[PDB]
Amino acid sequence: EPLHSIISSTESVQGSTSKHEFQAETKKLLDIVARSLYSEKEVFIRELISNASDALEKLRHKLVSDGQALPEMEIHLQTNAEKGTITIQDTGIGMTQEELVSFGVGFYSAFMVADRVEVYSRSAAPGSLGYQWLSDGSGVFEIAEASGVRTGTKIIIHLKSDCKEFSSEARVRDVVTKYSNFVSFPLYLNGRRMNTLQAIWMMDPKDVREWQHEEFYRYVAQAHDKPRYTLHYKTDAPLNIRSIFYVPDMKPSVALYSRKVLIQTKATDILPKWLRFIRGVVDSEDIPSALIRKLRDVLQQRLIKFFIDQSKKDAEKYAKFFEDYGLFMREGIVTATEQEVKEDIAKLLRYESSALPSGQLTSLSEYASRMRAGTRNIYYLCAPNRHLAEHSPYYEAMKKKDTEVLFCFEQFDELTLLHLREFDKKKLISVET
Ligand SMILES: COc1c(C)cnc(Cn2ncc3c(Cl)nc(N)nc32)c1C
Repeated sequence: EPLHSIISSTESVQGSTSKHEFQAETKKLLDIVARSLYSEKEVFIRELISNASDALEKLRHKLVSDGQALPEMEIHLQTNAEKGTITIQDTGIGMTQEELVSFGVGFYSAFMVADRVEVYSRSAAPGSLGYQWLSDGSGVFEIAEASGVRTGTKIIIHLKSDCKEFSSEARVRDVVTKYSNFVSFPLYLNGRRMNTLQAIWMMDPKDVREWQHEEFYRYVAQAHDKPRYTLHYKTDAPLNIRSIFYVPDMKPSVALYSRKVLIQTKATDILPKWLRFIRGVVDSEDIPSALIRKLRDVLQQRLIKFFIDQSKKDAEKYAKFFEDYGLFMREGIVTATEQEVKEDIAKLLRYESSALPSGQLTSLSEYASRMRAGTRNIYYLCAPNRHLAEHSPYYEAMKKKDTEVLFCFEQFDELTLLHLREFDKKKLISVET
């Protein structure tokens, strides 16, 4: 029995509770978050845990800053069938009386599942008093000074009668592992440790190394191979982004987190569909799917840039990459409405050339460089193979021309090139006609 629990009845109230009413605002806010805010109730577990994390962080930040030693920082959950209750305690930083009397709105999600909510909290500030807070969700809550309150916050939820399911250990376990696996602080359920995965996307890219990226890749992609490509991308400049993107070793989606808290599974709009082969995670604080598209554009540009930069530091690895995933790139080009989205994506295309040795590939932009004068012509020919292409007469005029011609060997490459009628300021025309 390595049983580890901190949740116990140590709290007592000596005086009477003072009765308060929420302000005309908060009654609506509490009402709403219960009534319409969350699509499925279970997420209350998700919110409270998140709160429990934040508090803990704020404690750890304080102590470490003052050079003080660290106490046990933990999050504990307790289910009870006989009492029909679910409990969540964190020792983190607490709440002063002021804070209790008058993070966000996550807490109030608890009233999606509760007849009444009973809370005990203490601030980590020296010589702080503990307090009890009681609510029916009415508009009436109660505050009293409590004894036997541990530093941090203890929330006791008396589930309403159709929500006794969250009094079951198994159920709550499932919810926890679903949304809360990557919590930053040790999390216990009924005395047992329940979490172990590290939110490596939050780390400094220079601290994350291979074995970790490999583990995480296998987890998020549910795969047994390795990522051939890894992009660890962080920004505050446009929006808040902590992301990791993987390209699988094997030939043929992204999870949406916020603050290490699972928002969505198998999300389809974070990345453009032509990038649906990408695996990994995107974490952002700019979250509630009508307008998530800022992120989509930012990530599309960042990923295109990434691959373009991959083609330079390594030539043949990117050649195999284009061989195995060129499908999605052509598809993306033909799909995109605006022209230069087409062209951005077209910067990833690799084709053989009349100039280069048979077996080597070239991008379009490289093609722009070689041409001397005569802007407004890009020359291409599609044929069964390189040898066949070389013979063809129409090129022959080109061969004594001094102008390079690209070589395609599949109709989908030529169709792609025909759709993308123009690259940069130069037209893509076929040497025959
Ligand atoms: C019942 O009291 C409240 C009310 C009235 C509003 N919001 C919350 C959530 N909340 N707010 C601060 C805070 C801290 Cl420091 N730790 C933890 N775990 N939870 C927190 C509570 C607990």
